[PDB]
Amino acid sequence: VHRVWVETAHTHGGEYLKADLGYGEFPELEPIAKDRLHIFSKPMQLVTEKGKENMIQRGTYNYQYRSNRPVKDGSYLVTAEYQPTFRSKNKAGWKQAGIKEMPDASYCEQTRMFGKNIVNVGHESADTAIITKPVGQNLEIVPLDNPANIHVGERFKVRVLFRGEPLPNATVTATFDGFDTSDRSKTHKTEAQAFSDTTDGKGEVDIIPLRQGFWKASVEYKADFPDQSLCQKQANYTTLTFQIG
Amino acid sequence: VHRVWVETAHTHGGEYLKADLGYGEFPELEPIAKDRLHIFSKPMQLVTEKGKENMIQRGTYNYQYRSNRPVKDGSYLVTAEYQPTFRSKNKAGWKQAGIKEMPDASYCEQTRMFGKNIVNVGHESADTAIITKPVGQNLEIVPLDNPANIHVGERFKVRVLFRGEPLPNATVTATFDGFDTSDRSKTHKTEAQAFSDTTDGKGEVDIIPLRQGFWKASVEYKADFPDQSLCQKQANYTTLTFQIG
Repeated sequence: VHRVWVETAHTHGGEYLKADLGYGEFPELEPIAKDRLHIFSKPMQLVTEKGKENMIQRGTYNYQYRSNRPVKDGSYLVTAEYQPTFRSKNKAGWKQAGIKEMPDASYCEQTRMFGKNIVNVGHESADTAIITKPVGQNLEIVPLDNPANIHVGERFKVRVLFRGEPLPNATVTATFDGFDTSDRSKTHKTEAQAFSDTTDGKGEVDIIPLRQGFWKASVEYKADFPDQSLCQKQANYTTLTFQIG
Repeated sequence: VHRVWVETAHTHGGEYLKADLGYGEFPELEPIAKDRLHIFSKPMQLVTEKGKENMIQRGTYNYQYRSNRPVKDGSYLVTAEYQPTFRSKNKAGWKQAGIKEMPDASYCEQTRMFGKNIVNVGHESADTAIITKPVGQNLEIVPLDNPANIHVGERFKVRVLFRGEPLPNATVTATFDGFDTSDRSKTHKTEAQAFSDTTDGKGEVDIIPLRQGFWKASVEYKADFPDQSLCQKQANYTTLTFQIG
């Protein structure tokens, strides 16, 4: 089970911003496989007050991205996208539903994944103007506060958007690096979550971090593909990474 | 959204085991309303070495139960059941945002709920003979260890059974008393969770508690009703309550 998240090395004001593209099992960065490079055909983007700008894939591994010019103190976003892919799917094999699950009617599903990282370059920077504005991700977690102001046990309010509208009753979960230490040699074991809750009518939910560290929140939404004459289903997996304390 | 859980008072060897059927929103115990009495037509049960025995409904409120005899030191189970109720649902057009809508047709759904509490009577009591054996709940969480042996940040392994068989890929969440405290009655939603994961092929999952206190783990499963000539769907909500630290 491969998922997209974003990681940023701690930067000092006036340096190049370094980010990593998060493709696999969090939090272990892995090189993008040869048979998967077409999926990440567009580079990771840095969002500042000037807007969005692309980043340059350079480093010892092909998941490392750098800003072209250094960054001044502030609170910025780093965004990655799994470009839409298409796959065939059947349905069968449930515990006690029924053996004949619409007996092999195959359908098309479009998979899209997104990742957003809140990066505070200045160690004193906790601004909200940039990080609280949506960047247009089909499924998006928009922070309503800066993580630098959230202590352990406090509430970090985020909003879930699907196709530009708030998504109510959406399950958003959260984990951190070091919570679950079990190997990726047990079949496709997606990591345990240290938090889970559903969004309200405004698409908002308070993440309550019980530990400090590098946190990843995530939400997935499966829906009908807009143009049914091309494809039937659409799956979206979105993550938001941030530092607590 | 009323759910079923079980609470037990701290018990020493030689006194009666006092327990509480919680029907509503964890962790607030409430009296079973007049129109809900038929649902809990059977008393809560105490499970010990000699097996399952009925508890006696004594107390100021109708959710309070007492063991028939004073209990000795050990590790026992207290089980409660929301008996099967039938209702009509039609999904005529409802509730939002991702798929088109509406295969308009009314159907029967059976609802059953279960709660189980691991009660360690007497300090140093951390036995596993009784609490690790299934009791026959249609959807059941069976602990594979005694929670007394589990410290904060460690792994408490449980197994999920549906109709006597392990249930893979089932979502088990976990929260504790005091994790989320607000919202008198506005929308009376389901509260935030401090843990969430999915069961493996053996139906097993490790709960990782980050805080001491009174914990509730929850799992739900919706499937087809066995005899389709009488009813179509079955919804099961199951809870396991335990102390950590």
